[PDB]
Amino acid sequence: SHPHPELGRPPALPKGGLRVTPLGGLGEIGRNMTVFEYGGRLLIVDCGVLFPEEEQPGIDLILPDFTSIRDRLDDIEGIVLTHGHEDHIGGVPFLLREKPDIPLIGSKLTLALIEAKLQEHRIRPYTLEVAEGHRERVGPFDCEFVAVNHSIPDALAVAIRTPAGMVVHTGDFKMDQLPLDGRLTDLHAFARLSEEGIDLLLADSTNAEVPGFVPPERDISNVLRQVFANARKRIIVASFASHVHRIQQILDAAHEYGRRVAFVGRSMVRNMGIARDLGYLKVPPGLVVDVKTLDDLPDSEVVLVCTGSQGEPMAALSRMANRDHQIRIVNGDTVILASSLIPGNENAVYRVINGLTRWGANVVHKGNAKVHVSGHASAGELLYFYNICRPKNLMPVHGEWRHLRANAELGALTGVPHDRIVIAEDGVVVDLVEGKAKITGKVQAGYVYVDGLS
RNA sequence: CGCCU
Ligand SMILES: [Zn+2]
Ligand SMILES: [Zn+2]
Repeated sequence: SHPHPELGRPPALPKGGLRVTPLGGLGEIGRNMTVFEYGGRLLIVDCGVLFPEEEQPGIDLILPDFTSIRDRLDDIEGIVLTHGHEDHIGGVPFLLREKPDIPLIGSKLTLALIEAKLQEHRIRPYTLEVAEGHRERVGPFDCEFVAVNHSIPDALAVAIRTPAGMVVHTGDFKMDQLPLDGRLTDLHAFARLSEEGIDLLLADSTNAEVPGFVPPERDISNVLRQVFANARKRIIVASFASHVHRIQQILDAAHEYGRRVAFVGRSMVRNMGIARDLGYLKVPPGLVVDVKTLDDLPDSEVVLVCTGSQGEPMAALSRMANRDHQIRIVNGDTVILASSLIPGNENAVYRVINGLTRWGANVVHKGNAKVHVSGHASAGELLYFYNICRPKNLMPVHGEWRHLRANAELGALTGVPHDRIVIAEDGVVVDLVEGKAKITGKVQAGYVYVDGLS
């Protein structure tokens, strides 16, 4: 039930067929990249990086292998960016380095983030900003964009129409029914699409092993308020620099309890800068201040929103825990790790927590408080979703093998036929011919290591 | 289940 060990190169793509090829995100979560082919032309959905398990000198980032598209960069009609996370957009500078006039298609915030990253590489891309509801033709690919709710604002699924049929790519999504910005995952859109006919659905598998439903983000507010209410000294909150809604809730609590907020960390400052700038983050006047002024403030009036929720040794939280930061942890400080614990980072995270605890901090985290909810649909949501989309072929994407198999089983339960559910690996080539999806070959899709110069 | 600088 896996791809055949020796799959040759794929045959010619039949006239009228579509060819889908995950170059990343399958078997190992990250460096997500999917290549769509129709009539010799290529559409790329996401191009991200993957963060290495260790691996110290000479290995900063891991990219998708561009081998199967490098000899045909001229065929690429565009790169669609479903949302602004690094394992979806982090690879773009290394792809554009090889052909800089490939157009980036994406939401406003998505584009602003990727443009910020590209600036550091001296690259200015051609872009096409889209919003939910926009429909646009990109070479042979007719792209309609659909709102999805998630850990970052402004994320899109995309429905791609060709004469091979309609392919829906969900990007990353969950289904919060009470999102901070009122922006729901557009089930109306999906239902309409489903009545037109969804021939191949590529769906987020990240949380498919998890039963039930993701608690709504707004529940976190309660916990934050409890923590804030009982915190007699400074509060330090760590989160991913892109989690705008999370941070929104931290400012909300800060305001409620008469505290001032300062952002610490390059990424955090940059991103909250962009989010605030474009209206995604709503900040009441007088709340946010420079970190330098925090010295002048009483402890009980101070909230630091900083960086390094995954124990990244160069980030704020870690250096604080290692007594190597301008900010010095003291007995009585409250630290909240308002984040996930990505598998593999347990050593680093726990080391940070132990350091913090050692210096006298009370540390709130997902292990002792409900201060984080997943960004991805659980088994419950996925069932809701499959019952609305009713895909005719299903490809689980974005997960380790256990995740994909889970997602596959859910699809099965909703009535997707087993022979129409295809589990792929990086480099496995799926052809949508005559409305059926079949594994037809595989291409080179190993790992590629980069130091910023590759 | 996405870094960080
Ligand atoms: Zn994401
Ligand atoms: Zn992702």
